[PDB]
Amino acid sequence: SPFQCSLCSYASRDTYKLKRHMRTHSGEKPYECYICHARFTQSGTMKMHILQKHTENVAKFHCPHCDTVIARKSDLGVHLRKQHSYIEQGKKCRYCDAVFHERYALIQHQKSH
DNA sequence: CCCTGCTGGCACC
DNA sequence: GTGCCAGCAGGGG
Ligand SMILES: [Zn+2]
Ligand SMILES: [Zn+2]
Ligand SMILES: [Zn+2]
Ligand SMILES: [Zn+2]
Ligand SMILES: [Zn+2]
Repeated sequence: SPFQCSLCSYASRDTYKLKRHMRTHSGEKPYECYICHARFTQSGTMKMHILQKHTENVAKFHCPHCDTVIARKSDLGVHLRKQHSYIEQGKKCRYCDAVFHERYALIQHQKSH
């Protein structure tokens, strides 16, 4: 990684990667949504914007361990890691003595009180 | 450079 | 308290 950034410690082997990184410092947003004229730093981010808001018949992602539906697959990963990650020694209920080894089931029981 | 997944601020009303 | 959102960089090539 010979290409070194001038304003921070980021470095890369490709010129495209540094040109893209420089947008974080310059605040440049060269991509614009042709419907609401919203600006974005990267083109892939713009495609996700058009899909999630302006595109009809979108296929969201359903969680396998509960009934929550999520629009983005990456946000489903956050859900799985945050809500359904196993807890070796479960956390006690705030009200009663019930114990749960997954965060989602713990909150759903506390809301039942 | 397109595709992909991760990150943290922030509506939620 | 968490999904939504744009920001963001790595991988492959
Ligand atoms: Zn930099
Ligand atoms: Zn738009
Ligand atoms: Zn779930
Ligand atoms: Zn309880
Ligand atoms: Zn479980």
